Amino acid sequence: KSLSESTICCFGDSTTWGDNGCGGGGNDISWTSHLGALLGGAVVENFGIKGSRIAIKADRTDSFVERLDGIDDAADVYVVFGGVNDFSRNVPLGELGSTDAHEFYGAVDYLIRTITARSPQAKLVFMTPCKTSGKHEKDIPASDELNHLGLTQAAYVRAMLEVCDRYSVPVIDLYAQSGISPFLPEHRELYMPDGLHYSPAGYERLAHRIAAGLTAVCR
Repeated sequence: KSLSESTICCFGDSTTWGDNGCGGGGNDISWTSHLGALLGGAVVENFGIKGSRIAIKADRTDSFVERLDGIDDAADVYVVFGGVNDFSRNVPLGELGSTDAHEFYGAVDYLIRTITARSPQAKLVFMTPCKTSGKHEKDIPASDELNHLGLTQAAYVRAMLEVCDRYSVPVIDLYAQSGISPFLPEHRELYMPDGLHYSPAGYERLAHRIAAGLTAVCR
């Protein structure tokens, strides 16, 4: 049950699938492709889907809530990394205690309960969604801008942290500490070409930060 002997299921959005900014790239450039070796030989599975919100919304059918039952249930560690699309595509926040999987609070609650039900011995770690400088041609706000509900990304991050706290879930706070900033021009150029996704070099750098984070909370 050490990390080097573990199978790690990475459940995420474009930033797990490996989008390089243009809808291209893919799993072979994602941080998931680097992580196993950084952890001494873990087997890493990529369950990232572009465009996916944590919460259900009527305009799509591929939310994390909807996808969960179809991902591997037999892994040793689950790493859940999402929420930037909930912010950018106006998922209602709700309140702590929600069980509506159309609200962000309720969707995070559903994921933790349901991962635990289907994978009762696995470790579960959430990673807060990374910042973005926005992609307005796709109507995606920057992290510090308001979405159409009048919320910033920080409200979604706080909600995730509060639900994780309820269930004592370890968190790697990539929102606050990924070490790659889309607000810095050199990091846009090298690591985050569209201010939201990652280049191959950006995903390699992110993999190192994620490895350190996982080692810090799992043994």
